[PDB]
Amino acid sequence: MKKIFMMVHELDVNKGGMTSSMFNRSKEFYDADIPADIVTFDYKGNYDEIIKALKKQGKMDRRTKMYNVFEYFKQISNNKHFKSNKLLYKHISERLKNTIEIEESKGISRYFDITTGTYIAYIRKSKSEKVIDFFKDNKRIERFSFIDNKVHMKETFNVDNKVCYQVFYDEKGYPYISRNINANNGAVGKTYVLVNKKEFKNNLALCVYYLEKLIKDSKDSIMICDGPGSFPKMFNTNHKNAQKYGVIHVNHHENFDDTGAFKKSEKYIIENANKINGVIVLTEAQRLDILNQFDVENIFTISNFVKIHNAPKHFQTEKIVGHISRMVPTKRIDLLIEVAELVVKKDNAVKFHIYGEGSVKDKIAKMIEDKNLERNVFLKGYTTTPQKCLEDFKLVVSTSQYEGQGLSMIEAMISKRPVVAFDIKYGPSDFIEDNKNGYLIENHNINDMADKILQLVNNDVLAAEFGSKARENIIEKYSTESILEKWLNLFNS
Amino acid sequence: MKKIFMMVHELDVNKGGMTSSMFNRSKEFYDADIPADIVTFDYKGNYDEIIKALKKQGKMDRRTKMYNVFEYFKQISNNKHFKSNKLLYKHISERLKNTIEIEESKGISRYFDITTGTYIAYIRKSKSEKVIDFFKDNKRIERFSFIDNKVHMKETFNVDNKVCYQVFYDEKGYPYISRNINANNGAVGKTYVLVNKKEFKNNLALCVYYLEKLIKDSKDSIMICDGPGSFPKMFNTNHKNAQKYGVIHVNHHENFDDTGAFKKSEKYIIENANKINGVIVLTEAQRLDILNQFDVENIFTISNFVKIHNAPKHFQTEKIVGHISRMVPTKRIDLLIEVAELVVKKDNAVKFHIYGEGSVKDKIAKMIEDKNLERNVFLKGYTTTPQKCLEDFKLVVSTSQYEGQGLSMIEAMISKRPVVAFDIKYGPSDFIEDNKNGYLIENHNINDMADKILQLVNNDVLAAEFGSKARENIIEKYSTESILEKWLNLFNS
Amino acid sequence: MKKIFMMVHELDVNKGGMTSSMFNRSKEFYDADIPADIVTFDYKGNYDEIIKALKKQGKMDRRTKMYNVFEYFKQISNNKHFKSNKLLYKHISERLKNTIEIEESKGISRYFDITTGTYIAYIRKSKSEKVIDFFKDNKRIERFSFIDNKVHMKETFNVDNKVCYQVFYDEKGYPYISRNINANNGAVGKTYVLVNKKEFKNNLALCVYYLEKLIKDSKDSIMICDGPGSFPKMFNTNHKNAQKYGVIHVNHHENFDDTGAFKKSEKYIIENANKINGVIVLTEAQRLDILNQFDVENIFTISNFVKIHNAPKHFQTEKIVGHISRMVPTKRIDLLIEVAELVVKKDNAVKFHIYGEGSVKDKIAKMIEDKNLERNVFLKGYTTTPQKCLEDFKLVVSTSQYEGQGLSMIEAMISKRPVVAFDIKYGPSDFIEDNKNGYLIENHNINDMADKILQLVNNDVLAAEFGSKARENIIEKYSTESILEKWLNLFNS
Ligand SMILES: O=c1ccn([C@@H]2O[C@H](COP(=O)(O)OP(=O)(O)O)[C@@H](O)[C@H]2O)c(=O)[nH]1
Ligand SMILES: O=c1ccn([C@@H]2O[C@H](COP(=O)(O)OP(=O)(O)O)[C@@H](O)[C@H]2O)c(=O)[nH]1
Ligand SMILES: O=c1ccn([C@@H]2O[C@H](COP(=O)(O)OP(=O)(O)O)[C@@H](O)[C@H]2O)c(=O)[nH]1
Repeated sequence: MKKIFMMVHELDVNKGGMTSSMFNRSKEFYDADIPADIVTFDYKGNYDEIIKALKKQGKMDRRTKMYNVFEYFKQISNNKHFKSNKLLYKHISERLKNTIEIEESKGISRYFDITTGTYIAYIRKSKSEKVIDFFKDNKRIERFSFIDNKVHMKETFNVDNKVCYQVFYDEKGYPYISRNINANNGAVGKTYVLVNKKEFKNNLALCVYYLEKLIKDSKDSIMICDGPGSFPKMFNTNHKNAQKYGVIHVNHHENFDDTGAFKKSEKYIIENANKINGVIVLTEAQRLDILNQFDVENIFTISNFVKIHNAPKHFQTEKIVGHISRMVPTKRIDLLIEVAELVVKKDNAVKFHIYGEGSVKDKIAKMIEDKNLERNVFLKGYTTTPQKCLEDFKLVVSTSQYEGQGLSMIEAMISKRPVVAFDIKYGPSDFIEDNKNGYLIENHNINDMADKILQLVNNDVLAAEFGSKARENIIEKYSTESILEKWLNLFNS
Repeated sequence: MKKIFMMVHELDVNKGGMTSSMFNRSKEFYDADIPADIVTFDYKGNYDEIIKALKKQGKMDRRTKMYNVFEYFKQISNNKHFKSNKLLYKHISERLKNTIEIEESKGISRYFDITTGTYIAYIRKSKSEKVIDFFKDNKRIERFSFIDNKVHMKETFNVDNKVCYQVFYDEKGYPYISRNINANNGAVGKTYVLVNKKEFKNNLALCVYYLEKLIKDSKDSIMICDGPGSFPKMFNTNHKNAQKYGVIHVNHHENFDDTGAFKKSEKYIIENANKINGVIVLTEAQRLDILNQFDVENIFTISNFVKIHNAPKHFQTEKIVGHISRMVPTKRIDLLIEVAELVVKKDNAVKFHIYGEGSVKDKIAKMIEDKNLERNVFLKGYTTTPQKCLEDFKLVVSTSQYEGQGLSMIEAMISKRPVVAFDIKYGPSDFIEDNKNGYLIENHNINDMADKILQLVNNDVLAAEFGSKARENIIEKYSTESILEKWLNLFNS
Repeated sequence: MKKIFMMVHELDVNKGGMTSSMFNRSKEFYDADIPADIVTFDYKGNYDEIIKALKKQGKMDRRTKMYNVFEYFKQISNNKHFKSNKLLYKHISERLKNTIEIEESKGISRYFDITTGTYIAYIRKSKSEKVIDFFKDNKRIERFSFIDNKVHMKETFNVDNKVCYQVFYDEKGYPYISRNINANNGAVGKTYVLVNKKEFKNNLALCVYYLEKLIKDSKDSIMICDGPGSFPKMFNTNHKNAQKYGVIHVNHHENFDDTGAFKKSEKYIIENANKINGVIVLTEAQRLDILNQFDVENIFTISNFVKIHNAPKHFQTEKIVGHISRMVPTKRIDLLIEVAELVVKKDNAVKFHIYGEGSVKDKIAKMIEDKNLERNVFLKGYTTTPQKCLEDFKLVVSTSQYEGQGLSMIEAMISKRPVVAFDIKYGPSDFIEDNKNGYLIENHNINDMADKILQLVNNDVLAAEFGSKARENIIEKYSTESILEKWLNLFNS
């Protein structure tokens, strides 16, 4: 009776392909009678609300549990008291005594001392959530954060109005964990679990202790580490019999670097491959590269499980080119904008839909206006229904520079939509068959990409034939049966 | 029934020609049955004391009222309470409890905690005024400022011992206004009028609201803006029928600049000339310059009203050269010192009297010592009786670089004293007739100025003849009747 | 009936030759029926413990008293109260109320608020001593320092966690002195003697007042200033009849300087020589140099009194080279390490013993490892029995660059151990007779020093003959009778 634990720093709604990956892998293992659950190492007051959201959308399976370090201690504390922390509420109440109130917006109000004139507090009410900012010498010193009129967290601020210390309160209002935050970089330093009256060097120390308490040291206990930052938390555990795996979801080479350097985190995972049960990469291509560059052997290729949903009823006849991604520098949407310009200047009709949000969103938006493509290129924002958006596209495009495998492309192919993409490390090459199910463009060759988009976007028969062969190819190469078989081989060694 | 409101940031005793200008214009309009009053936008605890002073000296007419934004709210607050703010005094009292006192000077005493040794407060008593500086962690945190044993203001200090917040107390000790001060530049940010429980973006916001409440939106209501910084406070009012005028009291070109740049504030006043009832300049010369440089028409020349006092009984026979001015860089007293040196080296007898105070005072004082003119050039300090000092001079001199009109020169001419001055923008050219009532020296030609001073300071008949024709010329050109006529034309349009 | 007062900033255990010098001079004067006592100007909680230590070791004579500025005021305060400062202890007690404790090491524990989670205090217990660090907004604000469960000092900290203010408590727990400390340089600013409710500009001001109160203005009262920094404290006293002497214990030229510059402090002592009773130097050599460089006459040569202890029973036959010094840059142990390398490369047998501690200790330790002399050169750490260590050496060496006289060398010679040293300013030249009782090596000539060490360390007869003539020479030149005679001549003038 095996039981899996998938480590990631945090879970959220706007999240990329790594979380999509974990959720699908969780579903697939639960279907194989192995409970795969997620472990997180961050504080979030509204975690319950988030899980409810992720499960409603169908993104997260209902079966999958989410174990969290703070919640484990909040639980310990909840059960230690019976009466409410009335004292803390009186403490906050007392601070706002002889006060006059000045209104700003709706929820927003500032409180001044009736007798002295001193600025006392700032309160921002928002239905469920409320925030109280207390002041000393006209500078903010603390912030009491509430959810459903109950205090959950307290942050202390420095002279630069930056957090330097946090306190977390249980369901009864009692402090269970408090921790120093480095104001400069925002790094979590000394953690103090108040409930068990024990101190920790930092989150790594705390989470190692957590994992050692959460996971049984059985050979039937499996730790999978998806988050690269989370790796040392798994690596440093005293677990002698428990299985330890590390999954590398990205190109291990340092992004935008010609010096032949590697990503710091990934390098550490790769170097220590032999000291654990195995390091997993998505493409056989990346496996070879890693083996040829490093003196390790424990590297295995296991692709992502593919959710083979049913393909749309009809193909999109209208000239619509799609792109569903995290809006980041490596996805090179700037080059997609430059390709779009070449396309529209040869054919006015074609429309480009760019779903997603991120860092580069504003620069690309500004880039659209200057190039005068406001009527041709639209930033449709983050979707929660990618499958639905895919119906509306004639073809999908990828300007992405670096990739681990590229699920967005796989997803498009599954929903009978051909992909036009730059042949990069790693993934496009693996699933795309140039002039059969899609186009594999030479990396950075924006002019040739633009031409092969015009070719496909005007020929409705090709767009239909390519999209069909694309779905066929994914079902073939990425069979859920064969992928699970690869995992199970590792688990039984 | 017209009523005028003259806007200036503040009123004080040491003040220059702009305040002298406003007071005289106030007297002149009151004599024309139009009440002209002054509006100020700054906090001063002792304002009443200052007005009493200005009215005693005869500088300010007894009829003229001074409306002030803070006093308007202090008034509102005064009337809101009946009992004294005994609580605030107990708050200050309590802070100095188990304290020992150490003496420094007379009024000066420091207070230490008897039980702990902590530095508690610094108190400086001075007959009517008292200041209490409170400390936290051996650093000053607040200053309670008192007048006649009653607290009027409280300042909060940062880590750099700079004011970052102010609170103002009424006649009963209750806080009415509190405001954030930018510690770096000393700029007034968020103003909170505690009495009316309303917040304002800053002093501009607060004063716009004030003016809208103070001034009736009648066509018989007139706003004159003398202070260039005060301009936006007048400009931004919702007043649809009230008349809006801007007076430019200085050379609109940027001081000490060869790039052809303009004074920031003046540029804004000038540019928006057409959007208001009119922008007023003192010289017809400046009017032309402004019209030839900017695309506006609403520029009018109205000189200052001249107080034609009676001229002294006798002329000064003794070799005494005078100068009455704000001691600033534009008045170029450094060049006067260099001229004085040329004069004394040709004639030992001549004495130079330099009344006034300001920025450059110390540098000029140091400059006198090094040039060895300690026995010939004397810095007589600020006078409150310029008319009296003028009796003692044979002639008056002006090294001033930039000028709006130059009243000090006009004043000298009225009191039968010829003026030797650099022909500059703007004013000397207008009233001085070279070799008739004075000398108009080529700007910066210190050698020729020195020569024309020696000429006049040795010839007692010329100094007498010039001074006589000078008084005649001012009575002629600057008739109070004609000036008031110009104003009244604008008001009735 | 003469009475002497020897000024030095502080007394401690690890201390160099200046304190050794003062103690011996104290013993010698007490033997001459003149009580010579030490005056100190620093705060130390454990001073009594230190004196007990110095007197047990026999370093300090039992007769010699140590007058201290803080102790004088602590005494004043002790006698002002009868009941204990129970209030202060309640104040500290109250601060640690609703607190939970977290353990770090043994003594080390941190305290958190049970109701709020705020970090309250840090306590480090150590048998007699205890330190309590209080916090505000997760930053340290104060430190209560205790000895035998009684609070003696309180330090206040800034935002940079640096001391900016100190408070000292008497034997009853009452504050007697409080003072501002410049956080940047650690300089003592405004001193407030709380007991006498009087303020002082700084320690200089306070100590001048102290000395004026401690020392009677009699011609039979003598002030000797050994500490160069302490000089102004003696110089600024209103004493009209009391005798004032300044002793210069070092080379007056600025260390590591080719510009011909002088030590700032020493320069001031030397320049003001004529304004006091006399400036004392140790070598007749330095006297001449000072007289030839400065326009003063009041410079006198008086050597240190030499403690002529009995020489060891037998000479060291084994190849052991010794060095007893403060480990500082001027002692140039880096060159001794370079000499040791030359010696060991010619003779493997020889061992080097380097007693003492200081600045350069770590660099020299690192230097030993790299040169591969870990088996030949050993850093034996600070000794409290130099006489005992001297028995174990065949010869002693000096690489010292700058010196006043160099007692460590004299000490070695007294205990029949020849000295191999660089001929420098000042001292080696005076007592060493090259090729008679030791070797005088040309300064920096490491190769020749190494050769003359090998010569002496292999010839057991020479090492014996030199060491014998060395003891003879010190007894001869540095007779306690003649030295005391020089002092007494100054005192009776
Ligand atoms: O508007 C949306 C909605 C969802 N996703 C999902 O995010 C994943 C992105 O996968 P990819 O392989 O491209 O990796 P990543 O963007 O994390 O680098 C896919 O499953 C998308 O469906 C997205 O990026 N944008
Ligand atoms: O010692 C004194 C006393 C009064 N004033 C008055 O300040 C005004 C200065 O006028 P000016 O035209 O020179 O303009 P400003 O100095 O403000 O630039 C005159 O009315 C002076 O009488 C002065 O400057 N110095
Ligand atoms: O391990 C030890 C023990 C004691 N001392 C003593 O410190 C003095 C140093 O004297 P020196 O003349 O060399 O002057 P300084 O080191 O103060 O410059 C001598 O009396 C030593 O016995 C030392 O330096 N090291």
